[PDB]
Amino acid sequence: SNAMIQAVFERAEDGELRSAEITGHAESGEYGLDVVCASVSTLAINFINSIEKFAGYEPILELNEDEGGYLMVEIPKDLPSHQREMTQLFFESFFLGMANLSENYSEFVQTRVITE
Amino acid sequence: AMIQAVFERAEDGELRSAEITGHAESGEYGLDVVCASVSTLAINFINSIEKFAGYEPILELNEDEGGYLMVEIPKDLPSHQREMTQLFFESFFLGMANLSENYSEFVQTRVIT
Ligand code: NA
Repeated sequence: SNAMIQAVFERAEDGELRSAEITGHAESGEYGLDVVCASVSTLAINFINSIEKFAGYEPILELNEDEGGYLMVEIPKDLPSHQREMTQLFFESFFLGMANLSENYSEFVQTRVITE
Repeated sequence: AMIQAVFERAEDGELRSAEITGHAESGEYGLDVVCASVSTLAINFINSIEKFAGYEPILELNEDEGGYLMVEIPKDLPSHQREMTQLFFESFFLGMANLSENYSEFVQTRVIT
């Protein structure tokens, strides 16, 4: 079956992380889900906030809390090297966080990588 | 659930440690959502250092009486590991600072310098 929270990370053939699409993480009540949603949301929001503060640009974003939550973050093409490298560092940390949530709370979150 | 976070900065601005108290479950109950957010930031910080920077930070964990976590960076880090550590640590601080704004009734974040 499919978990409530779905997280797909897109990687280029050279390993560069291009985007993350997360669904199902909007705030939705009890026995287990709320705390996992909070953890996913914290990682996702801090990822974006860290890019904006430290890398110094705004990524491409699509958001909606409506049908259980939707977040798509996409890295602009042709970023200068320092922005690329900081973004990749944070993106790898975000992926690790989600991968570890999917390992330890596997009935709530699934995390996958796709190629570009 | 009064969560207190204190981050230590050296004279040049480098982050050296964070100490967090009050984030233990429970609960159950509104507060555990805030605790889970704080724990996620702390644990991902630690895991990121270990995976990407290639060393173990110094860590003290006590689950008792509201919970206690202290993470400290080794003093003599080679330059490759030092810079990467700082980006992760700044991100960790930003997350906690933003949590303290969004959940200002439950989380307080400070810096000691
Ligand atoms: Na590339």
